Amino acid sequence: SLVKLESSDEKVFEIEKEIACMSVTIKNMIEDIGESDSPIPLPNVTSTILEKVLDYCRHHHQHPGGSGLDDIPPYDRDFCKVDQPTLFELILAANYLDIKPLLDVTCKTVANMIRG
Amino acid sequence: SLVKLESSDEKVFEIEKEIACMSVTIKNMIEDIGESDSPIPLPNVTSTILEKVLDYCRHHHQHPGGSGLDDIPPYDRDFCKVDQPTLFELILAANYLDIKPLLDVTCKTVANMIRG
Repeated sequence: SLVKLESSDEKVFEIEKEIACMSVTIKNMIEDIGESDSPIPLPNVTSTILEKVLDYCRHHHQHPGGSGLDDIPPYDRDFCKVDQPTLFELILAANYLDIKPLLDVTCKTVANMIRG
Repeated sequence: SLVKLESSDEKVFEIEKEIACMSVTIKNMIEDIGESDSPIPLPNVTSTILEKVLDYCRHHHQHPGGSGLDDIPPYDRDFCKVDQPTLFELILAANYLDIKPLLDVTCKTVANMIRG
């Protein structure tokens, strides 16, 4: 079922429990509380950012990837098309949830822009 | 004893073994290899960056902190005084070594500048 993850902006982001397990932080919370359909608020990540965090996690789970070597998918490129403050917010949320794929891709995005 | 950590720029950064344990990546390497005084090169983080990564880790170990709420220490502020490409390099090295204090502080540095 969908675990209900309210943001700091109180927006309920219902996403599959199996997806929320990729986030080390959310996973560990579910483990300490036990298997609960109880909504887990995240008082750090806002609605606009948690939207893209969990939507990337939808992409990553339903389509095994979230990354590309010489194969740049349309979604994943348009995902990285955010303003520089908003980009740092994606870094904050990815470190807060300790999502290794999201954190690495977002840190590589800025790395490609400054080296390219 | 001091574990000898060569950078990508081949510079030997000898730092206490007990400090290198805060880095999840370096710690796990020491565990797989076993307790060895053998020098561990890091072919990702350069000399200038690994200098500050391990020197922050010196500060963090010898002085329990590396962070401040309303108490901003001189070192920790001058540590964050780096150029924007160099700042992204600190993010890369902190994610590469999976050092939670360093990664969080450096991600908070940019967060304070864009919101302030």
